[PDB]
Amino acid sequence: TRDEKITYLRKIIGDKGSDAWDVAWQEGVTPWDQGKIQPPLRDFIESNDGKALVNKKSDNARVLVPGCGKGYDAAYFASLGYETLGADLSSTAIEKAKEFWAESPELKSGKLSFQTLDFFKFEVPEAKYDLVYDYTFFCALPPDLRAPWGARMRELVRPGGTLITLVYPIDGARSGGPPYSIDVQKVTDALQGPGKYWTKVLDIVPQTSSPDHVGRERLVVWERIN
Ligand SMILES: Nc1ncnc2c1ncn2[C@@H]1O[C@H](CSCC[C@H](N)C(=O)O)[C@@H](O)[C@H]1O
Ligand SMILES: Cc1cc(C)c(S(=O)(=O)O)c(C)c1
Repeated sequence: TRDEKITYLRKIIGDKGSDAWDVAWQEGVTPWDQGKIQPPLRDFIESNDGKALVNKKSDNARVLVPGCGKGYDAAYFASLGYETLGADLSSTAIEKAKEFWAESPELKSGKLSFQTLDFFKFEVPEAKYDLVYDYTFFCALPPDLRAPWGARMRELVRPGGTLITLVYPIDGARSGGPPYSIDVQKVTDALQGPGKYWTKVLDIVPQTSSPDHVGRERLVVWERIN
């Protein structure tokens, strides 16, 4: 049962820390994997507020998708014409992502790119990213990692760039391990260490949530300011 898979996942993470992730991937305990992007992402992009960003897209607009897993989101942004990097801690995940998207034109062209990278450790390219998409990443991090997460986000997103955060699961007081209950407030506190580094341009309830996501998810768009 999936409740067992979560319980086991919390065990490995308690024992092996961040290394538990590649373990979980190769052992096949991946109860988060949904096979596809979350509908809110597509709807936002196809919406007019989102169309604004994609027409602002420069020739080499770069997208980072941290904790990308099998990389559905990365592959989505690549299909929009963005040079896109999907990065997961787990080389298994990165291998399973290259299989899953093996037939993607963007994988062949290089637009889409999957790499085993530690979000906290890798070398932020000097150009920085025009767009970062965080889904089921922030909520995977133990609470003591949210400030580094926000700190990293500040260096990763070029000024005037965009950070999209599908904030999920908004589950209230639930004290469980991964996935942690989060809310916009917890994201805001991490990102701004009010108004210091980001502008929250857009904070909405998606009209198109997955059914198990309904009432537990908000899409928030953040602009990087100097
Ligand atoms: N420091 C870190 N850097 C990069 N990826 C990490 C990471 N810590 C955990 N992860 C990865 O984030 C994922 C947690 S769940 C995968 C969720 C994925 N975004 C999806 O929509 O399916 C795991 O794949 C885990 O390996
Ligand atoms: C990191 C992580 C882990 C789990 C178990 C889940 S899920 O069970 O709610 O699908 C999600 C969404 C993210």
